[PDB]
Amino acid sequence: KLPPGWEKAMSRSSGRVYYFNHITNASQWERPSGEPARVRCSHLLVKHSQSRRPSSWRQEKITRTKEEALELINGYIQKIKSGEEDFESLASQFSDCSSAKARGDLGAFSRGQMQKPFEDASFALRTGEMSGPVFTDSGIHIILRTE
Ligand SMILES: O[C@@H]1C[C@@H]2[C@@H]3C[C@H](O)[C@H]4[C@@H]3C[C@@H]2[C@H]41
Repeated sequence: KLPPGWEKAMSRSSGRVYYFNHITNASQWERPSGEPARVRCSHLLVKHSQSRRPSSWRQEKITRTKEEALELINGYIQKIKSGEEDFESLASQFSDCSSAKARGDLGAFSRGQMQKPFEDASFALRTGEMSGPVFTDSGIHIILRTE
């Protein structure tokens, strides 16, 4: 009886129930609250050596493994969720996307424009919500739905 995409789960380390969204890879403790023509998102991309284009403004030759990229993503998610860092700050500094220079903002978009896992996560996010790691041919994304 959750907004589709959501399932109940159990913390392995604490035993407390939590909720996990298999479209956004978001996870949270509270029972989730519960589509538009367009959404607006920012993202932080970490590329890896199997990215469609393993290069970025940060690195001419991206050589980190997918596993290493996921660990970087996971670390950014932790710092964002703790408030130690802001999403926009980490995107500006560390996103392997040209959108880093705009704090990760991609602007508004419809279905059919973005890579499908990105599109599905973006449209499943609530306004203001952040994704977990989202995988595309570009790399691994943290997605923030801003509108
Ligand atoms: O090894 C790691 C790297 C990432 C993707 C490749 C695959 O093999 C799985 C999938 C989700 C993680 C894990």
